[PDB]
Amino acid sequence: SDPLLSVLMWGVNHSINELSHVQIPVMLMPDDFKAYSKIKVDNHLFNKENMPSHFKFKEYCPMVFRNLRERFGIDDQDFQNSLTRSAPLPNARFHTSYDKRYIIKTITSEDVAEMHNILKKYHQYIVECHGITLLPQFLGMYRLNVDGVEIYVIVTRNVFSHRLSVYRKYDLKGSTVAREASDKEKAKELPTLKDNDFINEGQKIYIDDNNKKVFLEKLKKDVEFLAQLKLMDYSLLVGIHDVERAEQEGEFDPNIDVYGIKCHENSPRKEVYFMAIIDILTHYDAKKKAAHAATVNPEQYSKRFLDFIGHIL
Amino acid sequence: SDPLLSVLMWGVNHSINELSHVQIPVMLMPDDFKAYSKIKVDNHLFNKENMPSHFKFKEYCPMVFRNLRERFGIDDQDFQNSLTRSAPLPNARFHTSYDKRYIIKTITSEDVAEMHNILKKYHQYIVECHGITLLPQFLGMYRLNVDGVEIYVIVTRNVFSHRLSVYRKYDLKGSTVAREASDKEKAKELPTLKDNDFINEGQKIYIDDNNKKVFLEKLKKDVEFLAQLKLMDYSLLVGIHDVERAEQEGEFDPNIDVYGIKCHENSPRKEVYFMAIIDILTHYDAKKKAAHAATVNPEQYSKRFLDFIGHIL
Ligand SMILES: Nc1ncnc2c1ncn2[C@@H]1O[C@H](COP(=O)(O)OP(=O)(O)NP(=O)(O)O)[C@@H](O)[C@H]1O
Ligand SMILES: Nc1ncnc2c1ncn2[C@@H]1O[C@H](COP(=O)(O)OP(=O)(O)NP(=O)(O)O)[C@@H](O)[C@H]1O
Ligand SMILES: [Mn+2]
Ligand SMILES: [Mn+2]
Ligand SMILES: [Mn+2]
Ligand SMILES: [Mn+2]
Repeated sequence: SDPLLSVLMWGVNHSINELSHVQIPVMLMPDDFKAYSKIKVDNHLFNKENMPSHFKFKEYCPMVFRNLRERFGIDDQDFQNSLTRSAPLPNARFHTSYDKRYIIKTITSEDVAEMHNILKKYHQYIVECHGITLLPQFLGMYRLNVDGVEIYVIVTRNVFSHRLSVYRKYDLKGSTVAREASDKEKAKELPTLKDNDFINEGQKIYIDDNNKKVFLEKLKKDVEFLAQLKLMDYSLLVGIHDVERAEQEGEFDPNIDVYGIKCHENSPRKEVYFMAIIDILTHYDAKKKAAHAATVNPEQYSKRFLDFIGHIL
Repeated sequence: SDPLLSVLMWGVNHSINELSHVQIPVMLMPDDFKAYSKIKVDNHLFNKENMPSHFKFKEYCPMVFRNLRERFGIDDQDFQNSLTRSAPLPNARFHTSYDKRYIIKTITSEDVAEMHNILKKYHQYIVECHGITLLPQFLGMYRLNVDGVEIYVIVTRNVFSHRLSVYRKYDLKGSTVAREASDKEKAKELPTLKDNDFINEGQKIYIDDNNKKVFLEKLKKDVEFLAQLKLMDYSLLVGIHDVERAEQEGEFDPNIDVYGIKCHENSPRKEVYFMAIIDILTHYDAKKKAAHAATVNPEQYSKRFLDFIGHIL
């Protein structure tokens, strides 16, 4: 029904099948970070029901993202199934894989240029921390062309659980400038609440001391890495699963819901938290271009961010 | 090892997989005979070991050939396996599928234009006779491009058995002009003998009266159809399996070895014959172009052919 979506599914399927025939070495070479594969399909008076008649599909750095998927505990055949067995659902357009494991976000060519710019350092950071990080997990990046329409997509891991539902959702930046959800926003079903809502509504996260220390430790290293790359406008995405409210209408596989953290035993309510960094691809200069056409530097953003999060936990 | 061969395997695999998702109706529409699918692949700094980095694959009239394959008793998944599980072996270049079921012949763009010209009438002839014919069975036609090299291929059914070996092979035209294998030819392992060899060496085909009548009946209708289309230079390909000689170093599946005919009970030797028409795509005018650059019309060729074959049986 959405032809760009069908091209995406077809393309991911194609990409994973091609890779299944490649010998995967333990290491990446420098050219792997400059690599791509392009397919251009032209059907004349054929197969009109399933696909657009004319489309292109490009995959950036196939070997790097295959390496990353395995590092993030993701098997290629599973990834293929999640994205192609049934269509992704809509919810920058966002889609969620049918099994809720992956997020598919539509991005700009500028974002793509920035992903390329950091991809090597990102990969090496992922190696150093053995894949244990709150950073977005970049799993695939593609360019889709359907009859004059060109779009770029990136695939990442869902911060939230593929099983346990989230009834409350926050997007935190820790800005000295006031951030708040608008009144039209709060009227949404699962609204994206922000820094002021959290500060004002006295939201508490009830996790024990060991879980808190571990989390903030990860968070520190991740955010420094981001600062170092002059990246900003990223958030801590926080999801709360209410085990009680879920029974009205509660444990997780930590190898799938990798961001889950159980509340401690004295929590007023049975809760599971899902917390991770999102939206890192805006470079300082790219934010300035959107502030010109339509104090707050990378390092400051970094400090404000860690201050706020250290406070809210 | 042969990059054109790898593209062919990759392309057939791709084509059959795409078709597996198409709804196949009982009928073909006129546009199906003008249809094609094209794929162009560009790999930059990727997948260098398995495929050329730049290639194109085109399939002519995918729906027609899918229809023909089923009419000829061939399942698409089996066809795919036969052509892609292991490489075709060489033997106009000819290859044989690894399981000896199919012949893959390299043809000219002129041949391709002629196949398109007759494809509708051919299909309708195949419908009328319910697939019971000595004509070549056209199963797929493709264009391959690998770095400046463009080639066209047609896939047909092997005349000979996929199991039982052939120790003697004839190529008969029935020309009033003398046809003979040369002395350098007879020195080949499995030589392609011709009209004079057969007449001179008193070769006999020992088949009973019912088998002979049925065969010549089919042959008559097939050759008239060919004459009608002004086609010529085609042969009766005759293969002889010696059951005795085969035991030194004998029955067949008639649903796979569709051209097999057992000898009668009084045959001097246990023999199985494999006989069918081959090489039909030379149009009268196309033969004249190769007679100019480097009596014998279509109807005469037709008469000479049926006279000779009626004589040899
Ligand atoms: N990895 C993820 N898992 C689950 N939900 C996500 C994820 N990424 C984004 N979302 C949801 O999508 C919303 C917007 O994500 P984001 O990537 O910040 O979009 P954006 O268009 O870049 N917004 P902006 O901050 O204006 O640039 C978030 O608040 C989440 O509700
Ligand atoms: N369908 C088939 N099954 C088995 N063997 C075949 C088949 N088609 C061709 N061959 C073999 O390949 C040889 C040449 O086939 P043919 O298609 O006549 O080639 P060609 O290059 O068109 N020859 P020409 O007659 O000079 O145009 C035959 O004599 C057979 O030995
Ligand atoms: Mn954001
Ligand atoms: Mn953003
Ligand atoms: Mn011939
Ligand atoms: Mn020929």
